[PDB]
Amino acid sequence: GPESQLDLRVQELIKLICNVQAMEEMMMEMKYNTKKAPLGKLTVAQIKAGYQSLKKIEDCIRAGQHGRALMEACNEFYTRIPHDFGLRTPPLIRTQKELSEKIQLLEALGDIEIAIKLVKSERQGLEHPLDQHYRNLHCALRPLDHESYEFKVISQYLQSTHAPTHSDYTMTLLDLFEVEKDGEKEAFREDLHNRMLLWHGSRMSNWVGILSHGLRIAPPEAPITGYMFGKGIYFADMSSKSANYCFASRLKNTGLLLLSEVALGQCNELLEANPKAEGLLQGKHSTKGLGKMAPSSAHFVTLNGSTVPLGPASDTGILNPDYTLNYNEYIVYNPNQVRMRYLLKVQFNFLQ
Ligand SMILES: Cc1cnc2c(C(N)=O)cnn2c1
Repeated sequence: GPESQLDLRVQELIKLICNVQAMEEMMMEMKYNTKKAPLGKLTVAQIKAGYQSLKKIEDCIRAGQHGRALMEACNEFYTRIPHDFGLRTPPLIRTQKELSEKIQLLEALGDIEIAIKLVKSERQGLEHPLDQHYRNLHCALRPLDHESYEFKVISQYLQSTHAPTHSDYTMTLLDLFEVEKDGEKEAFREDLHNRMLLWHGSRMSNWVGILSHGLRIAPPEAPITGYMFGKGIYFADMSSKSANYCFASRLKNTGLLLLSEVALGQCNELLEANPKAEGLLQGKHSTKGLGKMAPSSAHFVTLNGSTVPLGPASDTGILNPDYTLNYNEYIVYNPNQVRMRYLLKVQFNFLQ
């Protein structure tokens, strides 16, 4: 392992997603106790044990019992997923958006198990450390030139589809990558129509697992009430909406944005959220959450056979009589409907 073989720009990206150091920092930011059970000793069974105990928590909330029923359930959860609340007594998990908070945590943790496994497999042979990680990812990362028409589309995709309601930060595209996870091309539903290039943002610790294992669905033991539109793979057409799931801070103001070709097909359109949306798909190939703002049909350029909704995100006239989501929510429930294509290294410009 002498001189690295990878592109210098790829080397920068490899070190970034493969930093076990910040992985602890973000888990500690989520209040996870790295001391009581370090990330290095994280079994998938522990996470499947965590999911089950979250389901026992939804079983309490649905039954409405807030006594010991919930107090025992939450503690049992915390024992498998050690937390750190210090002074205050640990909190009771009571809401759909508190449930989603922990399913977010268990996902990020599972994507870290994948990660540390890949960094621990580096032995010490004839390859440079960074090159060994890349090979283990079994996914290709071609860096694109800033003057590429691909780059021209992405920057105009990035900023022109930045929602006006996420004004507390501007976004700036530091580099752009061509993604091809091995086998993904070989199974993408080429048949399905409505082929679109959709956003997915995720925390920094998750990208090794995402570039290696794709974007899986939720395990069966997960609480069903936790997922907004059901156990699927969520996307958005607005760059800022997916960039919010990057969870960049004013101090760690860099992130990664996953533009992937999503085979949506015929959409089931919904206004109010509903987790049991997978049961009511009935031949439709995806669920679409209907918002007020979205890129207008008059700016839909095509890139490698996929529709890229540019232009300013005009209004859509959507309004629910009975909550109306502001922005559109796409959900595909099988990975064959998703092929990753472009990854974006994005710097966040927060405003005070
Ligand atoms: C319910 C839900 C979950 N995740 C996302 C993302 C993302 N992960 O980038 C975008 N919209 N969205 C919506």
